[PDB]
Amino acid sequence: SSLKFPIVLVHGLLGFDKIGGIYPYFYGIKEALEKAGAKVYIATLSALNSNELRGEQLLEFVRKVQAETGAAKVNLIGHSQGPLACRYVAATHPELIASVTSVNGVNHGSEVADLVRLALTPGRLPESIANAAMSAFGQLLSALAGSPRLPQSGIEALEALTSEGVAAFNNKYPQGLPAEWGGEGKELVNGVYYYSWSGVIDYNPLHQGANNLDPLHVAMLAFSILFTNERFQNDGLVGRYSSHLGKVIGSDYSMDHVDAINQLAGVVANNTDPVQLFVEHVARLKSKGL
Repeated sequence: SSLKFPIVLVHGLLGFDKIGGIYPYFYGIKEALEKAGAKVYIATLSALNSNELRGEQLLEFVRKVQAETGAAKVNLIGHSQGPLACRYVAATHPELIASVTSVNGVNHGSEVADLVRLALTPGRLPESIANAAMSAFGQLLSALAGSPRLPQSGIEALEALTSEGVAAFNNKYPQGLPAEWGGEGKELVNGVYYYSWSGVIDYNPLHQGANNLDPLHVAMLAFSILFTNERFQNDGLVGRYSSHLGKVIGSDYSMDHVDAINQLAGVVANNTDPVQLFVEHVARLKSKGL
């Protein structure tokens, strides 16, 4: 092992243990992290909206890793909703956490989640816009499940991504958060290292098509248009500045939301190598004494 502490991967995307139905969440990432000389464990969590409850499940898994390895701490690496569970464990039990790495994390909420909830009230939004948010969401759910899913079967899980919901969490566990919109947070807080990286897409509907992409990436293109604040800087589910946590290694990579975890099945829709970012991060953690 090149690292002093093991790595625990934390998934968190609308309650899916695996993408497409069979494909592992962090596709080809565990094998790559191990190839860099690191011990990797995949956290098993339940589809909950409470990051405190999901965090407790993560806390249990971490203590099981420590029992098997004999290590004092672990390096937390989470995706999307994942980092929120990581931030909880680091806040309540910093003595067990060496570092918290956020990958396209929903650290300040999702503008997509704020839009879809408004489509439940007939009249709150223009009918065309409301149907567009529900249609794209249904396309996302179907791709993630690998089978036809109605958007109403994923609304509850999407509620956990709202700006109001995350803001309540942030006010209770603000460790590592930026002091200003677009800025960075402290790299080292209470003996815990905080890192983050994310991506944005360069998609113009008037010049770029979407007939050669998997429906999983197509949904990202549709939602990126429906962004209100970070309209020209998001990965399809979370804006660039919304994903900042601790030291921002880079939040403007060429990745959509599912590109960050090498989906679908290694077939990314953009230019940035997702796996290499994880590999290079191993060297970063190693040089920090982690």
